[PDB]
Amino acid sequence: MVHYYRLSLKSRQKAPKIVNSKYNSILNIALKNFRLCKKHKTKKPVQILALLQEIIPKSYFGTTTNLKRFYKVVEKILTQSSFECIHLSVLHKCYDYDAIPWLQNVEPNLRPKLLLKHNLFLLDNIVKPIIAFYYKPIKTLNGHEIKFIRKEEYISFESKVFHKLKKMKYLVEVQDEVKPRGVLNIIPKQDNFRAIVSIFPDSARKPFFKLLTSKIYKVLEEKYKTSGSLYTCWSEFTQKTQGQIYGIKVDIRDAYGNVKIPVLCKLIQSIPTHLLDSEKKNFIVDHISNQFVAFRRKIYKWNHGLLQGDPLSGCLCELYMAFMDRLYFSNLDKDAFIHRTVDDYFFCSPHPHKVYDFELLIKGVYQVNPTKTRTNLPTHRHPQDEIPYCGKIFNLTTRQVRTLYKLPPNYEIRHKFKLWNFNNQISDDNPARFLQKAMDFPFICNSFTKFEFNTVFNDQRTVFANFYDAMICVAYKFDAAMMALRTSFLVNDFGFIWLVLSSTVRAYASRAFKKIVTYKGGKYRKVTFQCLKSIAWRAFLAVLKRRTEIYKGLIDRIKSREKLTMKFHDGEVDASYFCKLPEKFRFVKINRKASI
Repeated sequence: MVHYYRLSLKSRQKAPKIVNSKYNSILNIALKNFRLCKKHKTKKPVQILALLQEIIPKSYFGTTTNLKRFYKVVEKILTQSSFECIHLSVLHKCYDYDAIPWLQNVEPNLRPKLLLKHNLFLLDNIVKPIIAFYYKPIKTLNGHEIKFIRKEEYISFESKVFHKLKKMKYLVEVQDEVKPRGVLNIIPKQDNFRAIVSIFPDSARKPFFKLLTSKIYKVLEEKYKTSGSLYTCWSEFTQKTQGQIYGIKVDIRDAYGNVKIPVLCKLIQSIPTHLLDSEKKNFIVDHISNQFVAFRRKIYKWNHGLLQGDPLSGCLCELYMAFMDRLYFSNLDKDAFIHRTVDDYFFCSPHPHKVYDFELLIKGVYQVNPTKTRTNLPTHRHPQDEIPYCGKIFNLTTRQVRTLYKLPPNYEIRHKFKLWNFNNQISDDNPARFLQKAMDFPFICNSFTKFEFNTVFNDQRTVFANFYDAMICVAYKFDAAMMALRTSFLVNDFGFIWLVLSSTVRAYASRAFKKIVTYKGGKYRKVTFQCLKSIAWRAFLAVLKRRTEIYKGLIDRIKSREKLTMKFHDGEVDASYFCKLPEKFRFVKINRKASI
């Protein structure tokens, strides 16, 4: 049942001194070389590819061609996404066996098994450990993007934050060890940091926290008013408002960290006895006051509110923020639009003066980031007409809502997708299953919602813009899968591709159509299946064109076989939007290349 090898450094093993009977002595050299390399200190930057080619002797591969096949794998590891694997077969298929010296004393038929066994050793014992020796893998959280940071630079950074947390008050040591219940970890954030904790695991059993936190969500949804659906809120607000809407988004700085510990305590116990009472009274209380964590052989106390990582912090923060909502947000025009999350508040009104008051009020209540604040008030130096909130872009004048796409400069789009599932592995001879699975719906879940396809507040042309943007992603995923088919599945005959592409276009056009009909409103004019199909195809062209070499025949096929021209029903449409890669998608990296 095992076709995959994982690329994660986590699978790495502690290299022995020498190999046993099972392996060829050739490996002992590479192990010596790995030891030598680590012992050597240079003021000159390390390239792993180059280093390995000194560590693993060429005689292990026999020929340049064999060596290059192995280092494609190493190059993938060096550029990996979370969860990514390759096929185990790539570690033996296509190798020049007659040219590998140490395999010459072994009959052809059982050579591939040995190479597999030996390649795996080098990968697990040398390739992965060398990377983790010089680099610290960091999950950037922007999709499955792994960033490799120089281990020396990380420790430098990690200490700078440690000495600062200590200097302030957030971290205070307590004498003895052997009572952590959690290990503190500093995570590099863009321009900043984030202090989280790992479990152990098996603290008190999570069935104990899960049924515990479940009763707390009840307390929130019973004793506090329901905020309601974001969609319903925006729908009802825009329809009753006829004048120029004004609005503000405010980002809350460290909502977890700026929790008043003593105040939340009073609340937890104050909740009705028939919901928690004595049983879990002090249980939660002391757990918030006694935040015990381990670091570098020492144990520290956390007193900066709820620590991110605790399986209860999430719900307790929600419970806390709800309380501060009643406490300090009591005025507020009830006709106004108000929506908030764990981190964000979003407030709108046709009366501009109530927006100013909200900005001033919010800053009195919470700690915010005026850098991450978005508003249309003619007061600010840079009044934004479109404010982003919960993965959507709200335009206050037009009332249109588009999906927000989060793609930094030089972001490698393949990091956004999960093509490999270790608990559901696909064999190397089944590329069609892999491509089809890749085109399944669940991944672009949040581009195919009420927000995108409604014609209540959204114009028909907005819906098309949303659908087109969504299909650009599907297409980028299709391209990422296509790259995996040639490099892991090692496909030669790509004939099956065309029908999978055609079905995908159909399927997505069909879902678009259904969603449009479901959420039909007064702004609807006429949407045909044919038109959506054309928009979908255009989005595939836009992405495909980035590799006019590899996708040459496929592009011609689309252009000669498919309807690419559509009729619009809004003279206000921007038809040019459908001609090309939208500028938010036009600069994402689609070429993999080792950088460390």
